[PDB]
Amino acid sequence: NTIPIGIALAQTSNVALLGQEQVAGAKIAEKYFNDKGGVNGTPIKLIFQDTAGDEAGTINAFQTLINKDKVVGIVGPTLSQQAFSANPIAERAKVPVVGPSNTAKGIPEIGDYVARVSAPVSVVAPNSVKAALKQNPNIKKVAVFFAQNDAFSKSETEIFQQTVKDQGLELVTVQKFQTTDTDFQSQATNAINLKPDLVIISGLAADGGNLVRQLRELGYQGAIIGGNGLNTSNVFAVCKALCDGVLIAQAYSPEYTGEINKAFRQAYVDQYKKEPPQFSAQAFAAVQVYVESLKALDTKNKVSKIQLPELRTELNKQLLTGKYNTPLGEISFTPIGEVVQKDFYVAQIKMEKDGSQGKFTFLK
Ligand SMILES: CC[C@H](C)C(=O)C(=O)O
Ligand SMILES: [Mg+2]
Repeated sequence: NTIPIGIALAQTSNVALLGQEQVAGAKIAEKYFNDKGGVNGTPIKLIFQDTAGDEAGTINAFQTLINKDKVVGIVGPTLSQQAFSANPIAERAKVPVVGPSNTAKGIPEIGDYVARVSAPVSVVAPNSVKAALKQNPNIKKVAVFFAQNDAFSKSETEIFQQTVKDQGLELVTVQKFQTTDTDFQSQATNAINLKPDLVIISGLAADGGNLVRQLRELGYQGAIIGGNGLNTSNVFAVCKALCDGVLIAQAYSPEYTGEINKAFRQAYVDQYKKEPPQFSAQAFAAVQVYVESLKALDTKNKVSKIQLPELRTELNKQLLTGKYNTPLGEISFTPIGEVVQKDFYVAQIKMEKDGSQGKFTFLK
């Protein structure tokens, strides 16, 4: 007998360029927590249902997890674009959802059953602009690009644009693209003709990486910031050596000295031979929230004796009150499910000259 927790992430489609890291983090959490006895001796069982890359797939995944798999709660989905469409299904059904990577404005406000462990664009993104200005105090002109079909990208670009304004910089253009585009020659050239000193990109991984590469090919030599959708080594394959120097804000640091991070990092590094990415740590934290909440609930109200609808409602109520020492640091929730998290960072892509290997270097 086990306690089923649903994992609804993009395991297929180009969105899996981000989802792959989350699956890895979730599996690490499953072993970590089950090795400690699961929920007071009862193991958890992660049940994975692929959302693919769109809203319909996420709705189907959620409905399958809720109705067929009988899960006590869901971790997911990968994208805010998917969450805005699918989370209301879980809200209506009174099934908790914890978002591992949904950073758009308005996610926790979807309802009383929606929380997130992923710090939002408003708190994460401005730091990368400040980092760019530290490395080059003479930045004056900024070109901004965003994916106009993606909810997160639209939310993120608004924060980047406001930050540019607040730092006293000139916004020379805002260019739009679609996440499904591969060619950005017209937008890139339009921007390059305005002689920007800094370029900011809000997109996802494949699109973001292709845009970075094309900007460099077209002769752009200035600074580049990528938003959260570019925050994966899976962009290295796409831009290769031309990824070098891209700044991306982080809501996680491998070097964070919390005991559970040391354990998580060690487990990740031993397996994957590189530092754990943000998305992996955030997915781990989402699973942790469920395990620790299930433990606290079970101690007060033995879960094996609670029928599923009440179990879900009590689990939701419990998780919102909890304090968690996670790889992300000490986190908690506001009464509407917003994450409370103190520390943020900025990392910079460092490519080896041959372009076949790279890493994220954290700025001090
Ligand atoms: C995977 C992270 C994703 C791009 C995000 O931040 C969001 O959709 O809100
Ligand atoms: Mg909420």
